[PDB]
Amino acid sequence: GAMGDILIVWAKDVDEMLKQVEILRRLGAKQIAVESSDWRILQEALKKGGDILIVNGGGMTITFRGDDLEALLKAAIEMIKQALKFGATITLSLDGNDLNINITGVPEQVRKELAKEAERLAKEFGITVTRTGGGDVDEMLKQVEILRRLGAKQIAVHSDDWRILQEALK
Amino acid sequence: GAMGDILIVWAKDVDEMLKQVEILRRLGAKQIAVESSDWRILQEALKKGGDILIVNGGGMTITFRGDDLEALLKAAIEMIKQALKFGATITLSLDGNDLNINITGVPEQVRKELAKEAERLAKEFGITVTRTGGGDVDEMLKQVEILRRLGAKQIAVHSDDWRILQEALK
Ligand SMILES: [Cl-]
Ligand SMILES: [Cu+2]
Ligand SMILES: [Cu+2]
Repeated sequence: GAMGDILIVWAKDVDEMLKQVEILRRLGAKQIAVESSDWRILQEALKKGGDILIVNGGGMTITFRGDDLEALLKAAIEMIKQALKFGATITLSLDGNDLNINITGVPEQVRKELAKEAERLAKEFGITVTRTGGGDVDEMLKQVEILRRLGAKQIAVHSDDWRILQEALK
Repeated sequence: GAMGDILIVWAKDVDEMLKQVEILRRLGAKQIAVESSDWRILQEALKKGGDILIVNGGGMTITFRGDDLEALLKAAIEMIKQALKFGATITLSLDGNDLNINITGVPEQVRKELAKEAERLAKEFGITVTRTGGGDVDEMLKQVEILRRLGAKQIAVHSDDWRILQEALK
């Protein structure tokens, strides 16, 4: 189309992903890339006729959930300050009663510290937290091969994520 | 490669972009996509042999600059709270004495309010701010055609950005 060739959907939920893909198809979108740290969401994207995927190998998505948005933001702000100081790239969105934080470009030890801090902050502000991705390099290699077997034609990785993984491989 | 086909570089500076592309090429990367709200950075990415670009049509990159990181973070935190409340997707990184904020998925009026607030916060915390992108839909259509003329093969748009632009077109 006149504005570009590919639309990028950041998918945090399988049903929201399918709803978004459908809305874009009705608006005349022809190629939809799906980005998610959840391997099942990426597998579902392929099943629905997508073939461009953005994967998260060494990073993770932290999802804070709760009815008080100001509590979600206080928890998120602490994660943001720490993640940025460690040299992370962070993507944030509000999704209903959820605040989603994608974190890339930090080594395994730092990822572990940020995961622990997410748990601590969740308790402190009386909210819940779920973590997706941040598996080892071996699991990433396996899941990428599975996406390829299921018909992925183009797999993209954030360069900071890829650099950390290549250092972990060495 | 074993981890994927494409690496995504978020480029905020033309020299940093070229340095990153070179580091990845030396690590054995074969396809590098460049994402930036700066049309000249994307043109430079093509000149260096790239052909995959991620553009920002209706959104913008806000860059806070200053020697006190705690001042940069206070300004960024206010932008984050407001942007998220407006339904924005936000990407953040630290780059030397710079804090970069990519904002997508808000209409023109909201973008204008966030730009004004960035200026106000910069003054309040004794730091500087620069804005990139957030031009009208006509300028986006023109610059995408120019990228295509200069040899872009795949142009990607964030789905939230694209939805806002299609609403602006209508
Ligand atoms: Cl992306
Ligand atoms: Cu991303
Ligand atoms: Cu992006």
